[PDB]
Amino acid sequence: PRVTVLVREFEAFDNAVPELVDSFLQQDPAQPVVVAADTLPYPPLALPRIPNVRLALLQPALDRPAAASRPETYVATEFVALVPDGARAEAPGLLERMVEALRAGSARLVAAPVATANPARCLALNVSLREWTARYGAAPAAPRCDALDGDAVVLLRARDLFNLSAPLARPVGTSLFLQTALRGWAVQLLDLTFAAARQPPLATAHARWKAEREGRARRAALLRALGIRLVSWEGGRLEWFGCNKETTRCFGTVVGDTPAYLYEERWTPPCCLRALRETARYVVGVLEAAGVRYWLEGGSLLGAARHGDIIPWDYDVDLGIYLEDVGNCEQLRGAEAGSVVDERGFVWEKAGDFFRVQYSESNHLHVDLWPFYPRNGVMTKDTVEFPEHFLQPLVPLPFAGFVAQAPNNYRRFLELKFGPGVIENPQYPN
Amino acid sequence: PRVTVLVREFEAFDNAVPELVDSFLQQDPAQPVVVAADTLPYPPLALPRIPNVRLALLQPALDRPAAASRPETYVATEFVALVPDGARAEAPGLLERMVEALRAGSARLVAAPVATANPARCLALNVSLREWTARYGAAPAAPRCDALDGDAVVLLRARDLFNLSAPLARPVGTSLFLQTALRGWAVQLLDLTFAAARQPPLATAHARWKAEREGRARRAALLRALGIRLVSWEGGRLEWFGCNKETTRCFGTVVGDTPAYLYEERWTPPCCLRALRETARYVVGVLEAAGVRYWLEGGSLLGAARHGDIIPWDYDVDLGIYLEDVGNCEQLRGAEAGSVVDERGFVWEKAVEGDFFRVQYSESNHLHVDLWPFYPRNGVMTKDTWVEFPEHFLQPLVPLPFAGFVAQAPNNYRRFLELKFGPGVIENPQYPNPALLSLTG
Amino acid sequence: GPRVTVLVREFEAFDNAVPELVDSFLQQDPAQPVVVAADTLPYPPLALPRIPNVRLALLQPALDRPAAASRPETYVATEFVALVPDGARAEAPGLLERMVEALRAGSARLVAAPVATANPARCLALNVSLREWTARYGAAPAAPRCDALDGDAVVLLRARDLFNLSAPLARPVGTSLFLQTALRGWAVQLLDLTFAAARQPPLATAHARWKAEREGRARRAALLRALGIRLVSWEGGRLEWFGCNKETTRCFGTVVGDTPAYLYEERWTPPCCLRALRETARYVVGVLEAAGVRYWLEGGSLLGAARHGDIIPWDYDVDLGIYLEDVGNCEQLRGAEAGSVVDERGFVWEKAVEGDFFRVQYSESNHLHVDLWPFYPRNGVMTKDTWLDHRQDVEFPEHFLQPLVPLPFAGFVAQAPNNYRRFLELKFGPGVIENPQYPNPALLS
Amino acid sequence: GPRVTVLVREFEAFDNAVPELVDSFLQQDPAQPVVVAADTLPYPPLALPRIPNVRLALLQPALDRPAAASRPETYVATEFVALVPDGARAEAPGLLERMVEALRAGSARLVAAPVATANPARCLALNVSLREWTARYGAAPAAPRCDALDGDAVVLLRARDLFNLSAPLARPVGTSLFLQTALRGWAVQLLDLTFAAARQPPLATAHARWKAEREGRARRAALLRALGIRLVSWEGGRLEWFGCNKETTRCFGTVVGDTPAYLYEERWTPPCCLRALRETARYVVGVLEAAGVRYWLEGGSLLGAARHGDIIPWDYDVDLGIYLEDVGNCEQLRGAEAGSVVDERGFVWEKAVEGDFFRVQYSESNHLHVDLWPFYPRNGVMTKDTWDVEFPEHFLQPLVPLPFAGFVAQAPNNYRRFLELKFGPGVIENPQYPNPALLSLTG
Ligand SMILES: *[C@@H]1O[C@H](CO)[C@@H](O)[C@H](O)[C@H]1NC(C)=O
Ligand SMILES: *[C@@H]1O[C@H](CO)[C@@H](O)[C@H](O)[C@H]1NC(C)=O
Ligand SMILES: *[C@@H]1O[C@H](CO)[C@@H](O)[C@H](O)[C@H]1NC(C)=O
Ligand SMILES: *[C@@H]1O[C@H](CO)[C@@H](O)[C@H](O)[C@H]1NC(C)=O
Ligand SMILES: *[C@@H]1O[C@H](CO)[C@@H](O)[C@H](O)[C@H]1NC(C)=O
Ligand SMILES: *[C@@H]1O[C@H](CO)[C@@H](O)[C@H](O)[C@H]1NC(C)=O
Ligand SMILES: [Mg+2]
Ligand SMILES: [Mg+2]
Ligand SMILES: [Mg+2]
Ligand SMILES: [Mg+2]
Ligand SMILES: [Mg+2]
Ligand SMILES: [Mg+2]
Ligand SMILES: [Zn+2]
Ligand SMILES: [Zn+2]
Ligand SMILES: [Zn+2]
Ligand SMILES: [Zn+2]
Repeated sequence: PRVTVLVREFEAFDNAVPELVDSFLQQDPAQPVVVAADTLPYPPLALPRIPNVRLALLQPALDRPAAASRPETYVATEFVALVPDGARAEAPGLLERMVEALRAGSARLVAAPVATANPARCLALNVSLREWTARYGAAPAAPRCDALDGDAVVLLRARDLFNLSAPLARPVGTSLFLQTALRGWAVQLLDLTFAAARQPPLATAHARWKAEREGRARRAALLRALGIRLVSWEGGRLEWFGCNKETTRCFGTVVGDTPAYLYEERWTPPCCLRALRETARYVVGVLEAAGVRYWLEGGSLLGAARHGDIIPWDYDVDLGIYLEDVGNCEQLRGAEAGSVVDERGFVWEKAGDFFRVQYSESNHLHVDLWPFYPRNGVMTKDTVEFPEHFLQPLVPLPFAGFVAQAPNNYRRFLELKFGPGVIENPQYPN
Repeated sequence: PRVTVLVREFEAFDNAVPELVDSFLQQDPAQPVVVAADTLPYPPLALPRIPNVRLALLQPALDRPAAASRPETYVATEFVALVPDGARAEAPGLLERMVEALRAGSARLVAAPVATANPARCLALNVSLREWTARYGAAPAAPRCDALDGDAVVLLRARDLFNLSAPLARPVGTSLFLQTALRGWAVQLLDLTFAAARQPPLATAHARWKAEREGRARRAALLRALGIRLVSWEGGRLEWFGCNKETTRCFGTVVGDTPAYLYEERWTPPCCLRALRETARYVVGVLEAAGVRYWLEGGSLLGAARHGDIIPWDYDVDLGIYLEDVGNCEQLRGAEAGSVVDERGFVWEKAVEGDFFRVQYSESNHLHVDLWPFYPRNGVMTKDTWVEFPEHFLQPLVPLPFAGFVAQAPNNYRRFLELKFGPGVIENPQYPNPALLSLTG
Repeated sequence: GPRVTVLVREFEAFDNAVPELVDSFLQQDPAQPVVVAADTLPYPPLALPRIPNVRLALLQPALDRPAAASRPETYVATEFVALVPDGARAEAPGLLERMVEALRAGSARLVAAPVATANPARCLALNVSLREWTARYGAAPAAPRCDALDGDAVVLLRARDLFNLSAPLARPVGTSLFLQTALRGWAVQLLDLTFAAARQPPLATAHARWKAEREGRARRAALLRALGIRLVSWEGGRLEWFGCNKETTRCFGTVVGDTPAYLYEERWTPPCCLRALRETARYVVGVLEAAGVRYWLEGGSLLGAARHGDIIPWDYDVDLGIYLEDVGNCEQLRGAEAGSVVDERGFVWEKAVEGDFFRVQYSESNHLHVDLWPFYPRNGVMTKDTWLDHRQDVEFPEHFLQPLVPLPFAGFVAQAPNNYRRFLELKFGPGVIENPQYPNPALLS
Repeated sequence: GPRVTVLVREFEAFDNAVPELVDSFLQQDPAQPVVVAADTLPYPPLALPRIPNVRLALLQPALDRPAAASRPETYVATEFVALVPDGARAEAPGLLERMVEALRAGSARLVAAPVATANPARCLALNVSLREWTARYGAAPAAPRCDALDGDAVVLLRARDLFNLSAPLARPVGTSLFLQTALRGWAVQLLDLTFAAARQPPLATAHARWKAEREGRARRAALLRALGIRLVSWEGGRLEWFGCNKETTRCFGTVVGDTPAYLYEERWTPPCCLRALRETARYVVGVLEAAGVRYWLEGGSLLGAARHGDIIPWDYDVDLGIYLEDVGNCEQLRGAEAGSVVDERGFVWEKAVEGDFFRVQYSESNHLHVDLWPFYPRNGVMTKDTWDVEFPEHFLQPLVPLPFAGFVAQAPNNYRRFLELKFGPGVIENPQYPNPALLSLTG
């Protein structure tokens, strides 16, 4: 029952890694221990310079072979125990007990909380790469759970850990369970408890603030690298890691009306959909304030009728307007002369049948406004047409978080523009 | 089929990779081709959907195994030919011709220029990790080279390429030869030319500007990641990638009188030495203009007498001054009352601890020159906080080159240094010892 | 499931196939843990792959290394370890796994697979007797279950078992390992699995093999001497000696307190010392008989003869009584009164300094000796003028020498007093024949 | 409970006072832990008290013992160990307790108390240089704080410190312990405490001392060779050598791949090898000057002369250039063209296998060598028709004196230039000592 202790989560400026290692060596002087780091930690860890204690540096180096940064190269045992900074080994044979529980149980990961101020708690975790979203909540089948929040020693087989794509990506507490829950693996939170370091790290408030700031930065870089734009929680809390008003939109310029995310087998990033909803809400409010007649058109109306929201793989919003009302709103009249950035940061342009309103100068998620005019009972443009009675009157229809205006009998409207059964038969990307 | 074509250097928004792949498949439909990218290139490359053509996405992903991001997974031949975008296979049998050249010669790499506007040139290259420097120059033994500049097809054994730490780090033209030259590997530039693409990529000024801005940023991030702080060409045209007046110094706060770079088995970063030289030159200029008697002290005098410069693993500069001259310098007068940032950004501070003066390069970069005031008492210069020495060593002072300018030293500075440090200290440098530092701490 | 560390100990720095050995295992598993152990840093350089799963363990002391750096167990983190000799290669995949599976399913603590060299391993029996400084090898009665192996094999066992041995990696391992495992009652199961030989084997020339076998023979002799194995025997009767001879010093040096140093080490007289004592006793008896000197077995030599016709197994000399008036009959004896004498066969004869007796040493360098004690009859009682402070040195009736009787001793027939049971009990006490004890029980019994 | 274990390692089996030593400590505290350590069972018997707190530790492999039995840590259950030499005696009670209090309150990893023998312990300075294979001793400038002790002392330190060393009990302990502790930067504090001498001291006769010193000198010589200490010096002088010489082979033997064995050991050239190189260079230069052969420092020899007036400390040979027209002046050189020549002082002169140069070896057995490279002017440029880059002739018109290896040698004029033509700009100012990590990557 040989188990390698692997230490990955610690701060170079303030840690208790020397105590952690010394505590395990007191139980077994030949205990295999691997401390992993991206760069050489300074101030020096001053680990014992003995063969069974090794420092694994995970970044590329001009003077090292490929194997030097591959962590499975440092681990020869069957099992590996991820130990966070702040833990120490007090009683003996706790790793042995964790191995017995693993072999006895049915979960590929077992875990023992560390008696810190934040001991690990069970969590449910639901990962959707298609929607760039990870959803956390309370674990129904605790102590069997999908993920952990807080400090714990996690033990699993080395073949399972090191076949993951990013086994030691920081923060491990986020990166590991995103990967294991995606594979359908479970973590069993055992009744065992590891003691806290007798001289804990981050004792001052300034040190904790510094470490929390670095940790938030690593977590944001981790999720952006792995394609999680949104972390949502049971209870409603949202964590965003995508585009915003001051950034580019996530996918950039589209070619052949097929954005980049479709080729990646994903749908629209949720940050982009959120920006489209807020631009739709804003533009609708401006048009209504100015007394401009608008209705939902195209895929926006289709999504409204289907689920009251933007079709989750679409990337813009379409609205029809009465051409004779264009002069009622200041932004459209200005858009005739040139680009208009109003006081809320939205960009109105004509560019030349329709109008386009972009979320901001940097974020080019947009709503298109298509003017129509009644020639003799039929609404028509100049660069397909439909009868005007579909607009007399307009009906309230929920869309993107607010009540929009839609053509009356819009299911019939949508089936003239798209064909029979379009609401019930979404054209899923493949 | 013994060679796998590997394409790493291209841009997603403007490339000729489809023509490249097609040109090799026209010569052999079974030719193994691998296009490597960090993320899925957009717009779609639309490569042929055949077994011998594979798109390798090297970034880790939540739904992929570890092997998916390791490039050797995608190659099953003995050799790899790194082909840059803009090349095209025209004459058949060029890859087999490069293989026979490789086996018959003594170079680990062989290369063939691509007939673009920037065809590959033979270069010399020495990599010094201790000095954080990559020194380029004209190749003395061309067409045997240490590195190439320009477009070339580079062929080498897959075993050699994928044994490197960063085999496909971008730009390849930079990272590959930094790694192979450090290992003492040569590349032989053959008398073989690959044709250019018939529709070349980046054919407009705007497209090239986008590509060069992105390639410049990738090169800067690569050299910082790999610890190359200075790149030179024939000892000149310096390119810096380290600290400066507006940043922190490279190694930050020193613990246990041992800076971080010693634990990394290197010497002082050259950007840090450059800033130390500039600060010593500036402080000396100020002290001389104000009429302050100074002399090189400690390891600065030792370095000056040894080779006329800072000891390349030291991280500060020491000067002795006459205490009765302190009042002549505005900055030193101001330093007694508090921290002073002078008109050129240097920070002058009075050490309340050891009673010396410290001049820092800038408010953010704490590379410093220390000033040690001495006063005579019965012919011996002495201090009040802590070795004292006879004053006759200062009567008179002598000129001594140091750090690119002529500094002042005690007369008989060899005897002076020997009394301070011991006999033979000038001829026996205390070279850094990683093995010993690993044992002592 | 099973993690196994390959450990390489048996190779020569001047000529080896260790690079091919390690690379062959790395081709089956790139992360395969491999430990090469050496006493000093091999030059020319081994040039192993400088990857973290391949490590070199130097078993020398060094001023800049902790104690753990030379203890090989700190390099092995796996449950199992496989000793692999130079000249072997990993060809078939998963052989270490099959060896682990056979270990767990069997009852032996060691399992082994031969290597397809010109000398593949063979099953051997072995009992070790430290007290008699002897290791006895024979044919395996219950093959494929053995006490030892002869030849090249991969040997797999638990790290906890290997590194709790006193000298796990002492060279040659093929000798050292099984001396330690057989003494502990452990068995090695010889499996029907075969490792391939290296494609470019080491020691390809006759001259390279010649300097390798001489270096190995030097290491084996040093090993057995360090571990106290004086004699190795094989079925068929072949003997290898590693102790005394005519041309060296005796094994144990000067004796204080009647108790030689090996008895405190809980061992008996080394078998080489006993052999020399028998040869010297046989020779001296022939000289005295040819010279017409009446002699009889005395002291511990007579007691050992009466018990089992041989030297007492912990005794260290041989004692004979002779008639004083016969001394002039022997040329060596007459010369000994004038000084030290080295005779026709290299034996050294001297008149001692202590107490009026003669001593015959095996050689000038080897001081195993026969002591000749001259007696003369006063009036029916044998006596002498100077006495040693032993309870065994007394007068005795001359009728015990009239006549002398034959008695086997040390491989030949010797002359003994008649009624030697009563003779021995008079000088040693009742029941001495039936109650063996060490020379002086007050210090060691 | 006791906190110190007395450990005895330095004694002779044939003549010791270890029984008196043990008894004296047991008289102060009958439970006092005592360990006597030895490579083999001491004979004659020590006859130590048969009590659980007195144990004989045998540091030898044995067929019938576990690995723990030969590890001294196994025998010590206390925090501290007191290494006590033979000839010491415990009289004043509680001396071990004072040493513990002294160690805890001070800043030295070791503390020590002299034994009142004829050779009390003295405070010494000690610099250990593994790269130079040298142990340099001297007077201790900051006594009572020392790097090493010479003489008899009880030395106390933590068990975990002592047994963490590679060779904690290697003999002589007086040498091996401080070589290990001084290299680590540990200090020993010589306390103002004195242990008494044994009432019946060991080795009381001149003959017994002579045998003990002979065995101890043999142990020291084997210890220093095993640990890679080739040179011991006192105050820079009184040299004591433990390496190669005129009668032996050179330390590193045959060089493969132009990378001598000491580089892989992460050390520089052994000082015995450097000493023989300086002697051979001085001899050869003396021969060539007396015979009228014009020579000059070449290659790395000239570089070492210009940098610090000596051989570069990681080089292993010496290179000189000569005028080919002058080779007939020297008898040794003229005989070297016919074959190998062993001159009157044991030096071996040979003409190169291939390469057309001369080689002078220190002796028939020691192959440390000086190479002579003959050039000849071809219209103002020096050239050898065999290939040492060709250079113009005016650098030898004239030659200049340059200190090298303890004597004055000839160098090309403007040798700073000369070196930069052959090695590159700034070569004198930029020495790069061996990089073992780069060697581990390069091969
Ligand atoms: C043992 O010595 C090594 C130095 O070689 C050091 O790293 C380690 O911490 C030491 N251990 C103890 C317990 O002193
Ligand atoms: C994950 O999916 C299940 C259905 O498979 C759903 O019931 C559950 O609520 C999801 N988890 C979270 C945290 O939303
Ligand atoms: C992945 O799993 C396989 C099978 O369990 C194993 O052979 C391989 O070593 C693993 N990869 C690692 C540990 O990197
Ligand atoms: C990879 O490079 C290392 C040098 O760090 C070398 O030791 C090793 O042999 C190389 N492996 C291969 C397969 O070339
Ligand atoms: C000796 O065996 C024990 C178990 O019996 C084990 O815990 C220990 O690690 C072993 N020692 C060595 C040096 O392998
Ligand atoms: C030891 O080294 C120091 C500093 O290098 C030096 O001052 C001292 O003289 C040296 N002592 C000896 C005995 O060599
Ligand atoms: Mg702390
Ligand atoms: Mg659109
Ligand atoms: Mg300083
Ligand atoms: Mg007898
Ligand atoms: Mg006797
Ligand atoms: Mg040479
Ligand atoms: Zn977005
Ligand atoms: Zn810098
Ligand atoms: Zn013997
Ligand atoms: Zn030498």
